[PDB]
Amino acid sequence: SKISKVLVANRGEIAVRVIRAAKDAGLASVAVYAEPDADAPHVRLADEAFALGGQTSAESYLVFEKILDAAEKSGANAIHPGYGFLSENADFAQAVIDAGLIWIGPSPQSIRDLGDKVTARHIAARAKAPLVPGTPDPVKDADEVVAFAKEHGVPVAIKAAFGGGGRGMKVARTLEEIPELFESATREAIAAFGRGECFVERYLDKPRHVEAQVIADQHGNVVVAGTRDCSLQRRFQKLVEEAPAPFLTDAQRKEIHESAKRICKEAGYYGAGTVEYLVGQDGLISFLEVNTRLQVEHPVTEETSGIDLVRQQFKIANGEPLDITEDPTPRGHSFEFRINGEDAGRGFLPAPGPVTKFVAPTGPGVRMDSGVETGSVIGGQFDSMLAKLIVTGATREEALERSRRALAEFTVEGLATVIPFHRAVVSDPAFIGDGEKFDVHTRWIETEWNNTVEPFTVPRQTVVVEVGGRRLEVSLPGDLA
Amino acid sequence: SKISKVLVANRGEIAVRVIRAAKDAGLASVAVYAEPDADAPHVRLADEAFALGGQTSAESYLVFEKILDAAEKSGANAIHPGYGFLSENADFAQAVIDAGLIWIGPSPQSIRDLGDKVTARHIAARAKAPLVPGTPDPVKDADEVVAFAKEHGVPVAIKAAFGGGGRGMKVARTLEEIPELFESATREAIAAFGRGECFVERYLDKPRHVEAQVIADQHGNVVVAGTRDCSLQRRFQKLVEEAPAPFLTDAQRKEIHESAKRICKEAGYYGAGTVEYLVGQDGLISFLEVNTRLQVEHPVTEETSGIDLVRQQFKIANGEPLDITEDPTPRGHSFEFRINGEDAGRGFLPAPGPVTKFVAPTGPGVRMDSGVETGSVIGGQFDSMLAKLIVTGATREEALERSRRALAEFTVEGLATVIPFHRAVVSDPAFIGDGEKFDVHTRWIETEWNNTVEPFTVPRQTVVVEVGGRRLEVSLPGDLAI
Repeated sequence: SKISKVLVANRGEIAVRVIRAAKDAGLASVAVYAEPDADAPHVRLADEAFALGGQTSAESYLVFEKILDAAEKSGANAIHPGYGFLSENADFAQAVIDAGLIWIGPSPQSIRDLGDKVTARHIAARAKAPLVPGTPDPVKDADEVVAFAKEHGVPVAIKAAFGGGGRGMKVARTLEEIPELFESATREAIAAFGRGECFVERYLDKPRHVEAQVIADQHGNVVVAGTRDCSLQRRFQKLVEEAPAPFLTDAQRKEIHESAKRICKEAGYYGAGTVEYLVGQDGLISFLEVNTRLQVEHPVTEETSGIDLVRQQFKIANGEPLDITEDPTPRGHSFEFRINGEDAGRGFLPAPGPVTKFVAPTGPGVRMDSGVETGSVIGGQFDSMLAKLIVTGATREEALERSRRALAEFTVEGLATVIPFHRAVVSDPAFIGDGEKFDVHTRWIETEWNNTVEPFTVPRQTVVVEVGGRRLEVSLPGDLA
Repeated sequence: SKISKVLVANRGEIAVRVIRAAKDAGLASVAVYAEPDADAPHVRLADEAFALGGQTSAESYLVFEKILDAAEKSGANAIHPGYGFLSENADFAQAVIDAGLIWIGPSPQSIRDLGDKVTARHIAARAKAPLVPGTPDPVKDADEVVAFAKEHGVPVAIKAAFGGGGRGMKVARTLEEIPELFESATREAIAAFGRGECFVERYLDKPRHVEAQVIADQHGNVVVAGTRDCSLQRRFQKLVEEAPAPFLTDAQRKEIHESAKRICKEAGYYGAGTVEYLVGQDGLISFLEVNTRLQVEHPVTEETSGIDLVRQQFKIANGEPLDITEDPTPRGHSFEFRINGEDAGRGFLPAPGPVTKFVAPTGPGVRMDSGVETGSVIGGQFDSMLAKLIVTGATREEALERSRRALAEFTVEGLATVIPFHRAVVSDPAFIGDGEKFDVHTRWIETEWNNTVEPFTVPRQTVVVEVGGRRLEVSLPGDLAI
């Protein structure tokens, strides 16, 4: 009738964040591990861990019953998807009801609508959220795209409605691209998402990205923890983010903080998930995405507002009311740099290998949350992420000064990492903001920066045992002799 | 005056702190190092650093001519003294000022007028702060303690007249006893410092030690950046710290603020500072002692109020004021703990050594200072202290909930740590709280509490075994038959 043991269905950098929040909450806290990670810190930090096995995502985390058996064998009443693998799967979200489990996530039906960026964008307009207005109709055929390309004008997005991870994000810049990019995005969408939907809207010339985090309770209250900027991206992947809102007006800020509640309440929502927007080069704003999950870059919420979002989710699972109610007025500034195994000398190409040391700085203003530990080995079969570096001060440039010390101390040994680029954007003239304006935007990375970096130069065995008529599997090092 | 290259004339904890704070400001920073601590992170991080050729603090950091030769050979222009070696013998500051370097702090006279602990009461009374009764002169002879205790009734504490990193202390219960413990403390006193004086101010049954974290300005601004409570004490020494004072109303907190503003203005104080207080279980408050070079617990007092607590001195040297001009309100709650190499389960018998394992705290609500890294070795005559853990939440209990994981991930090996004891007090029903009160006080843990720690000081084989898909760690003798 209450939460007492909880399964954190995820690895690494979110895994230790959630398992730590469960340890602080005093819950029985359980992890799940793929075979290559059998020595990883994220598989060691939990109280209990269960094997998914296999070496690839299709063999491992994309497989459901391994979690449901870990649920039965632990007795865990509740599963938290974490992010990415399981947080919006409508069949798993009812399989948990067949299994008789609590669901830590969005409403099982609303998953069908919140994922459709057409009718969800109708909902955003209905909620009066900021938008570039685009077309109300999915593309009936390409000549409706050519009509929009004539009347509303190029550049026209041909972006997939169920796209993510940088997939299907494509834009046609000239009329010659429109047909072939619509075609190849359709041929992409039917492969990547099982569905053809994409929609037409004005592509913004030089936007930034901005987000907030939203929290509610089943009793019906809703509060918002903070607004933050995510502008550094490559191949549409996120590289660096900054918080609190550096440059928006109080009108736009207040709209973000109230519309977060509105787009909860009008959906009947009571969960969490980062809300995402872009800022135009002139200070226009457009809505973009209800990221209906924890992004790993949430943790500046503890330094600004104290809220444990996972513990508020536990309070919601208990049906407890919200406590943190009055404005946690934000102070200082913070950046998060994502630490990845990638060679900045050769276009940030990822590389496998061991890490001999992973230097997190010390002192005031610096925090680090990681899923990788000193002596790890890295490979591209899972996410390339290693850790999150969160660094903060009394002002944006003071946080960059503590960064200029901290990241020049921050070092990784044995493998390639992005720290050189983070140092560069910490130092070169374009990114320096005056306190109420800066010039940088998306696609700044593609051509507006200049790169100078030099590149980085036995099995297990199974023994079966029978116990009174049970078959039991036991796994052993192929090493005792 | 306007800084251009800073030398920090001290070892350990404060050198890493100053070098990082200076590199945050973008200021060139210089270190001097002894033979057994030349590998510390501060000497590594300093832009230039120079050898003393000594082994104990006496052959290494305590020599002025060697420090000034290093300051020449480095080209330093501004001096930071750090803490814990030369911080009270102000004739070192006389040597610095005679050498013409900039001083990153309050002037020599502002030190001398408060260097004897006798005069702390004098200027607290000039400020008309709340204060404990006591004589203005020190103990002149063994009849004074008896004459005072005759009617300012027993028991009586006996304190050293001089403060800092090492001073004598005793307590005597009735008139017949006091001279023996006075003369034994006097023999240690005359071994510690060049003046023979002791100081008396009765006794308290429930003394909490409390302080104001204070900043003051040559432009006459004051910012009381926070308040703290030290109620866990052992052998009359401090152990653990917090960012607010708990369980006190505004009518109590005002006394901690408003006595410090008056003394700072009449002493002409400038920059960051501190004022100590003694406080009771019953919520009495009185002034104790000013602190001008602080016990170093900067991060929470910085990060609650949004001020860099060193760079304001660089601004004042350039002649700029403090950025805050009105009293802050403590925002959230935070804890600080210092970990030492002591066999807590044996009575805290010291044991420094190698930090053969030293595993970083990470994640939500935590910060970390360390002077040392895995594979370093402690010099055989330094103090037992190692590193600091910093923790935060909205309130006490949330910061202790966080500490119960954060201090358990802080694996350290090769030398002792107080980690198990900090885990205990992080959990103890007396030191935790729902918010209204706590019972702990300076004599409580030593005269009444139960210390249950297991202290620090054929091979075993270790294997990972998994049953039913459940992971386990297993270890067994490495020398078994069969």
